[PDB]
Amino acid sequence: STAGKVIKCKAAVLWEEKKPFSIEEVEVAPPKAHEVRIKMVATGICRSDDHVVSGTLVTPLPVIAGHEAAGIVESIGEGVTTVRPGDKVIPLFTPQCGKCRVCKHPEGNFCLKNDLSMPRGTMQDGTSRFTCRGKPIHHFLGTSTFSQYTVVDEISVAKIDAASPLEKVCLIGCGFSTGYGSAVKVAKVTQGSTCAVFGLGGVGLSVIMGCKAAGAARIIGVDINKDKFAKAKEVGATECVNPQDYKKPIQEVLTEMSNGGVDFSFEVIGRLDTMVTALSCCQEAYGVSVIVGVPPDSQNLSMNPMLLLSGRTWKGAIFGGFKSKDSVPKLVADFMAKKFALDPLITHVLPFEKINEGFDLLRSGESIRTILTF
Amino acid sequence: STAGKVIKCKAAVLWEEKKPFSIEEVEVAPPKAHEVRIKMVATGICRSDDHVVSGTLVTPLPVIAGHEAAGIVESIGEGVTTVRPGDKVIPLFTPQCGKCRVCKHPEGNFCLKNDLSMPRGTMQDGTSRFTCRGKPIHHFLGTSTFSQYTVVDEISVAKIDAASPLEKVCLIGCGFSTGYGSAVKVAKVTQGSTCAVFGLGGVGLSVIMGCKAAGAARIIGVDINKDKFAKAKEVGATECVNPQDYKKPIQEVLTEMSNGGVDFSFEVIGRLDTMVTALSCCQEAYGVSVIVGVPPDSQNLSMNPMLLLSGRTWKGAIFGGFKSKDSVPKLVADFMAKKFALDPLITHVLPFEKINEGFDLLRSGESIRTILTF
Ligand SMILES: NC(=O)c1ccc[n+]([C@@H]2O[C@H](COP(=O)([O-])OP(=O)([O-])OC[C@H]3O[C@@H](n4cnc5c(N)[nH+]cnc54)[C@H](O)[C@@H]3O)[C@@H](O)[C@H]2O)c1
Ligand SMILES: NC(=O)c1ccc[n+]([C@@H]2O[C@H](COP(=O)([O-])OP(=O)([O-])OC[C@H]3O[C@@H](n4cnc5c(N)[nH+]cnc54)[C@H](O)[C@@H]3O)[C@@H](O)[C@H]2O)c1
Ligand SMILES: OCc1c(F)c(F)c(F)c(F)c1F
Ligand SMILES: OCc1c(F)c(F)c(F)c(F)c1F
Ligand SMILES: [Zn+2]
Ligand SMILES: [Zn+2]
Ligand SMILES: [Zn+2]
Ligand SMILES: [Zn+2]
Repeated sequence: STAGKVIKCKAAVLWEEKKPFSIEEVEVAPPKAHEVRIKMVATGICRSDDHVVSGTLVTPLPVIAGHEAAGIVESIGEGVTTVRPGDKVIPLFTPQCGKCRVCKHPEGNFCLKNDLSMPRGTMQDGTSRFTCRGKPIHHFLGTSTFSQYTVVDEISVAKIDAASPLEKVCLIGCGFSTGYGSAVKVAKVTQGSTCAVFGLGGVGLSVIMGCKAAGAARIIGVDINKDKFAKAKEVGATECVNPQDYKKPIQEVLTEMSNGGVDFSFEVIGRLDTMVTALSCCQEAYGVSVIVGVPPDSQNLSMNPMLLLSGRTWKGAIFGGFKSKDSVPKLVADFMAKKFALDPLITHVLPFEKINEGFDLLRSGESIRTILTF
Repeated sequence: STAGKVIKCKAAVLWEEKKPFSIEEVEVAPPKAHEVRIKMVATGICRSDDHVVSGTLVTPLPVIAGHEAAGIVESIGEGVTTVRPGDKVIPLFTPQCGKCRVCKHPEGNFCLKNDLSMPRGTMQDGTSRFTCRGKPIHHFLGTSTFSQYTVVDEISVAKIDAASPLEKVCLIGCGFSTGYGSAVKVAKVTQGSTCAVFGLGGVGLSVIMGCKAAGAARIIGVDINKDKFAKAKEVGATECVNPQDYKKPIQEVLTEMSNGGVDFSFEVIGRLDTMVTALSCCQEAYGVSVIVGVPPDSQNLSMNPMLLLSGRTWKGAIFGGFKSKDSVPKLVADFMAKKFALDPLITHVLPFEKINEGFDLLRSGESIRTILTF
C-alpha cells in the first residue's frame, strides 16, 4: 500500500537543456490538501515537450516534463471532492480553478492559476513533490507526466470514463483537443469554407479533423515534409502543398489557390515567419488566422498592421480554447461515442523506458504521436 | 443647365506633400456610364486627409483629397439606377459593388473595388475626371470631396434622406460610422464590459459613443492631450488617462486599473507603438483589440505572438466594418430619429475657402471635426 507514503518510482528527468532524458528513480511525496497522486498509464510525446529540451520553451530545470497523459488515481489529499482512488484521469496542463475572472468568462480558458506564462515549475503552493538524488526536481505545467507517478493540484485533473482506453485518450490531454478546438471553437470554421493548415503533425492533423467536422469544403495542408501529406489527406485535407516546391512565397500560392485568400488559416508549427504567412494568406477583409504553434522564447515577429486594418482577425489559443476540466470528460465521452478518431494520430507505441527513442522519432520527422506506456 | 458639360469650379488641389492646399479652378468632366457628378454641400476634415499631406498615407499626387462629405446629385451617367439628379448623397470611400466575394460575405465590407490597398487615384476605369492648369489631377479613394463638384462611380455613392442636414450627416461618410461601427459591429462590445479607447479625436469619440450605446460599464479614454478629456467624458468616457502622467507604460496602468486587462481596446491614433500597447492592455485570455488608426506607410510593427497564444483577438477594420452603400442610408435615418448625436464631434465650422485654417486647427490639437461648407 502507498497511500500517505513517499513513492520511489521511475521517471524521465531532464537535468539540462539539449540532453537526453535520464530514466531513474525519483521520490514522489504524498499529496497535500487538494492534491491528487496519479499512477501514469500512457503519455504522448508533444512537440512542446521537445521545446523544453531544445530551449524553445524556458522553464525551470531540472524538470519532469510531460503534459499529454492519462492515468489512475492512487490517492487523494484532504479536501479533494472531484476524483477518488481508482478513477481514470487526465492531467490538465491548463488548469480550471473555476473562481478566476477567466474561468468565469464564457469564452476564456487560460485560467490565471496556469504555470505557462511565468513558469515556477511547482505545485500551486510553490513547492515540489519530486526529488531525485537528493535534489528537488521541478514540475512542468502542474502535470509532470513523464513519471510512473505524479502529484497534481485538484484544479489540474479531470475524471474521465472508467471504460476509457488510456493509451488512446491521453491525446485528449493536449494534441487532439488543441487542434480540434482551434478549428471548431477558436476559429469557428464554417460549412463550405476554405481552410489552410500550416504544420501536419499531431496538432495540425487534429486541426484538419476539426475543419472537416465543421464542414469545410477545402482544407489545404502545408508542410515542408511531404511524407506528412498522405495522413493529412486521410483525415480530411483536400490538397497538400510544400512551400519548397514553389518559386513564389506560399502566402501568394495560397491566395491564388483560394481565389483571393482562405476563410481560416492555422499556424501549427511554431515559427514567426509562418505565423505572418498564415495571417497573410487569409482573405484580407473577412479572413481569420489562429496561432497554435509555440515559437522560440522572447522573439518578436514583424508585420504590417494593414493586414489587420482591411478586416482580418488574428487570434491564438492554448488547448483549443477548451475550459479544461469541463471539456476533457466530455471529449472522452464523445470519443467513446465514436464522434471522432484518435488512431490516425498514433504512429508509434513504445514502453516509457524508450522515451529518448520516441523523441528521436519526432525530431527525425518519422512520427506523429508516439504513446509511451508505463 | 450643366448636364453633359464640363464644369469649371473651385477645388482644393494638393500639388506637393507638406504644403497647403491650393484653392483654384479645376475642370470636372461630365459623368460617364455608371458615374455620378455631385455638387458638394459639406465636407469634414478627417485626420486621414491630413495623412495624405504628411505622407503618412501614400496616394498619387497631385490630388483632390476629401472623403467625409455630403452633397446633391447634379447629373448621372448612362445606366445609373440608384440615384437621380437632386438626390442628397454621401460619397462612399469604401465602395460596395455588391458583386465581389467580400460584398457577398455576411461580415465583409472591404470591397475589392476599393482604391485604398494600392491606390491608383483614378475612377474605376483608370482615368481622371479632373483637370487643373491643363494637367490631370488624381482622385482620392474614388471620392475627392474637397471640390465644389466631384464625379464618383455609382458603387461609391449612397442616396440618403431628402430631409437630411448635410452639414451634420457628412460625418456618417467617415468618422462617426468608423468609430461607432468599430465598437458595435467589429469589436461587438458587450453590456457591463470595460473598454479602453486610444485617441480622443473625432473617430475615438465615435468609438466611445458606440461603447456607451453597447452598454459598457467602464470606458477609459487615453490621450496625450488632456484638452481632449472633457468632451470624451461628455460622450461617455468614465475616466481618462494621459500616458505622459505615468512612470510605467500605459498598458501596465490599464491592466492594473481593469483588475487584469480590459475586455475591448481600440487603437484610434495611427501609431505602431500604440497598436501593440492597445493589444497588450486587453485581458490576455479573452480580450479583443481593434486597430482603427491608419499606420505610417510601409512600416512594420514588432510584437511577441505570445500575446495572441494566450487567447487575445486582434483585428482591424475600415469604415467600422459597415457595408457602405447598405449602411450609410440607415445610419442617416437613425440620426434623423435621434438614435445618436453628431454635434459633439463638430467643434468648428468654416467655409470651404478656409480649408487650410481647418487643417491648422486639426494639427494644433484644437479641433475635433471642422465642417467645411461650399
Ligand atoms: N497552443 C497549444 O495549446 C499547443 C498545443 C500543442 C502543441 N502546440 C504547439 O504546436 C506546434 C505543433 O505541435 P506538434 O503537432 O506536436 O508538432 P510536430 O509534430 O513537430 O509538427 C510540426 C510540423 O510542422 C512542420 N514544419 C516545420 N517547419 C515548417 C515550415 N517552415 N513550413 C511548414 N511546415 C513546417 C513539420 O514538418 C511538422 O510536420 C508546436 O509548436 C507545439 O509546441 C501548442
Ligand atoms: N479605419 C478607418 O476606416 C479610419 C477612419 C477614419 C480615421 N482613421 C484613422 O483613425 C485615426 C484617428 O483619426 P481622427 O480621430 O480623425 O484623428 P485625430 O483627431 O487626430 O485624433 C487622434 C488623437 O490621438 C491622440 N494621440 C496622438 N498621439 C497619441 C499617443 N501617443 N497616445 C495617445 N493619444 C495620442 C491625439 O492627441 C488626438 O486627440 C487616424 O490615424 C485616421 O487616419 C481610420
Ligand atoms: O503543447 C501545449 C503547450 C503550450 F501550448 C504552450 F504554450 C506551452 F508553453 C507548453 F509548455 C505546452 F506544453
Ligand atoms: O479615414 C478613412 C481612411 C482610412 F481608414 C484608410 F485606411 C485610408 F487609407 C484612407 F485614405 C482613409 F481616408
Ligand atoms: Zn481559473
Ligand atoms: Zn502539448
Ligand atoms: Zn465589392
Ligand atoms: Zn476618414
